[PDB]
Amino acid sequence: LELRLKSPVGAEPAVYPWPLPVYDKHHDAAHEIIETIRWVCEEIPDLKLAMENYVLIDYDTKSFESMQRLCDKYNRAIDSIHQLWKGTNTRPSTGLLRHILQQVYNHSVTDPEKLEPFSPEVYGETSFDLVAQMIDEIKMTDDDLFVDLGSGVGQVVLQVAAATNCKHHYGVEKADIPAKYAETMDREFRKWMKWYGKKHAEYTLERGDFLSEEWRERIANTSVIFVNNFAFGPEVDHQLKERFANMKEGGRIVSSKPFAPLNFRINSRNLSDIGTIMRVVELSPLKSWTGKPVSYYLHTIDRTILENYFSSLKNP
Ligand SMILES: CNc1ccnc(Nc2ccc3cc(C)n(-c4cc(-c5c(C)ccn(C)c5=O)cnc4Cl)c3c2)n1
Ligand SMILES: [K+]
Repeated sequence: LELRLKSPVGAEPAVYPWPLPVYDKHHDAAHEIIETIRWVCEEIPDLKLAMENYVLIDYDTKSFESMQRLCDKYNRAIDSIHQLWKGTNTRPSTGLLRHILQQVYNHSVTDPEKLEPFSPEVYGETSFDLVAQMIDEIKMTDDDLFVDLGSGVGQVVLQVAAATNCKHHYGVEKADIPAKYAETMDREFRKWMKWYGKKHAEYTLERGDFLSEEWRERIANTSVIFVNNFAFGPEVDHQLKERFANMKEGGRIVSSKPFAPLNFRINSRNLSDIGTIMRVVELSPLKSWTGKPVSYYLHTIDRTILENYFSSLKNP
C-alpha cells in the first residue's frame, strides 16, 4: 500500500505510495528513501548505533516487503532515540542540502515533459556546487536583500535561503510553467526542511516580469542580485543595465556573462556605458574543484570610477 518515514524531529511522517513514483532516468523514489535514512543517520550518531546494520546493505527496491522492512527498522530506531531523549534547528550541511533540493524537485516536477545541458533536472550535477562557491565568495549578511532574476522553478533561491542569513531571498519568474512548478517546490522545500529539522532564511518565489515598473525600485533596493543572463537578448541586457544603474554603492550582481568588459577603461567616448559605475571580476572555482571549468562574474556598484574620471579631468 504505502511506505512511511518518521521525522527525526517529530514532524509529520513522509508518506510514499506503493508502487513508488518513477522519476527521471537516473532517479527512483526507493533510492531517495535509502539516502534519506542514510542522511538522518549521519545527522544522529545514536540512530546509526541503534539501527540494525545489515538493513541498509541487504534490500530490494522492487519488493514492497523489503522496502517496508527497511522503513520499519528505521522507524523503530527513531522511536528508540526519541525515548532516549525523553529520559534526557541548524542550517543543513552542503551534502544534505543537495539531497533535500533533489528530493524537493522529484516530488514537485512529476512527469517532466514540461521544462538543455543546464536544465532543472540536472541542477544537482554542476549548478549546485557552483552556487555553493558563489555563496562562499559573496558572504551575505542579515543586512542583505537577495534576488534571483529569472528564478525558474526556484532552485537557486532555495539553496541560497538554506545557506545564508539575508533578511529576504526573492525569486522572480515570468514564464508560466516554471512559476507554477516553483509553487510546489516552495511547499515541498518548507515541508522537507521541517521534516529534517533544518533552518532556512525567509524567501518568496513570485511570478512576474523583472523589467516591469514595480521591479525598477525593487532592483534599486536589492543588495545582491543573481542573474543567469547567458541567453538574454540585447534589449533585455540593455533594459537590465538601466535597472542596475539605479542600484546603491556596493550593490552586487553575480551573473553568467559579464555586463561590462573586464578591462573597461573609462574615456570621453564611453561615459554612458555601465562600466563607468561598476567593477567587474571573473571568478572561477578552478582558481580543490574537480567539476566543469565554469566562471561567474561579480559586478560591484562603484560610482567612484565615474567620480575619478571627472576629478582627473578637473585636476590633471
Ligand atoms: C542554472 N540554473 C538556474 C536556475 C535559476 N536561477 C539561476 N541563477 C543563476 C544566477 C547567477 C549565475 C551565474 C552562473 C555561472 N550561473 C549558472 C550558469 C549556468 C549556465 C552556464 C555556465 C552556461 C549556459 N547556461 C544556459 C547556463 O545556465 C549553469 N549554472 C549556473 Cl549556477 C548562474 C545561475 N540559475
Ligand atoms: K548498528
